[PDB]
Amino acid sequence: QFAKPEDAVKYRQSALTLMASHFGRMTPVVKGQAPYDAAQIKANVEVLKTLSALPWAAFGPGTEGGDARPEIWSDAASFKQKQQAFQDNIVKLSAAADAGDLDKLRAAFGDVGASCKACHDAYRKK
Amino acid sequence: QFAKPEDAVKYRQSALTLMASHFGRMTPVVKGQAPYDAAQIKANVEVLKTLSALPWAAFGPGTEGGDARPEIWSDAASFKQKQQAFQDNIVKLSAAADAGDLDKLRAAFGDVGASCKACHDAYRKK
Ligand code: HEC
Ligand code: HEC
Repeated sequence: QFAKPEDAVKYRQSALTLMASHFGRMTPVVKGQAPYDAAQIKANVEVLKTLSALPWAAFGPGTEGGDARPEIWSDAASFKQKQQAFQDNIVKLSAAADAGDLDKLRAAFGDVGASCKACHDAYRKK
Repeated sequence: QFAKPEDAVKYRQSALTLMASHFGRMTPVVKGQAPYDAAQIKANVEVLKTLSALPWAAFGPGTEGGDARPEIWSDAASFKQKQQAFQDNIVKLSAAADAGDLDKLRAAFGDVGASCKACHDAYRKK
């Protein structure tokens, strides 16, 4: 859906910005600094689930640019590992949010965050 | 969820970028220049439905900035008109896509696009 590589870059940066906001806005809740409303978090994690499937299709071959490392493309199966592990941790976060279980939520949130960091460290330019 | 007004600006710009890509990527399909796969479009419109609910919460009071006109805030009921009319046209687009009806899709797509343009003309800075 992208006329030029720059359009893919702009899309994935926006998608990642929006994932990051829907993830990070739960940090006060996980920490107990903001109240836990199970319905609120269930709805937010449903939004995060949708968003977390979006960036990856905008790293199609030849879309080097932005802060993406070239190894995303040359190591395609490994980059796919990291994205798929991140989404299966999103599945676990959805299960926790759907269950309305704050302890399960905290644990799953931490797993997701670790998976963000793992891909970051390997595939985002310094 | 925004520490500073700039964060709300960045969020809504990203959300609008992503809406725009999920809307605009169907233009070749509507025009018949690309094939119509009903399941493909149903799934894409489900993504667009989620995205089209997101920008509005990031124009919270005092978030003047970006290309947003101040009248968004001073005319809150009217800006809410435009966003709500845009979403009820998204509901009609979802119905068309769920029905797998290319004629219904084309008509609903045109209605959505008109609603994008209406808010643009009133509330985006030139
Ligand atoms: C690889 C499988 C990734 C996972 C999982 C996550 N991110 Fe990431 N992110 C990744 C790349 C390769 C890039 C660079 C994209 C580019 O072309 O520039 C990024 C970028 C971000 C950004 C900045 C986006 C921007 O506006 O430029 C943010 C804020 C970000 N990523 C956050 C983030 C979070 C919070 C994640 C888990 C919820 C996460 N990312 C996962 C690669 C990957
Ligand atoms: C008001 C109810 C709007 C509707 C409906 C749509 N858009 Fe819009 N859009 C609106 C504003 C006020 C702004 C400026 C936001 C800011 O603070 O800068 C925008 C911006 C865009 C952008 C640019 C985003 C960016 O990266 O800076 C695009 C590409 C865009 N809008 C497209 C668009 C489309 C395709 C719409 C219908 C599917 C649509 N917008 C609706 C206000 C409103």
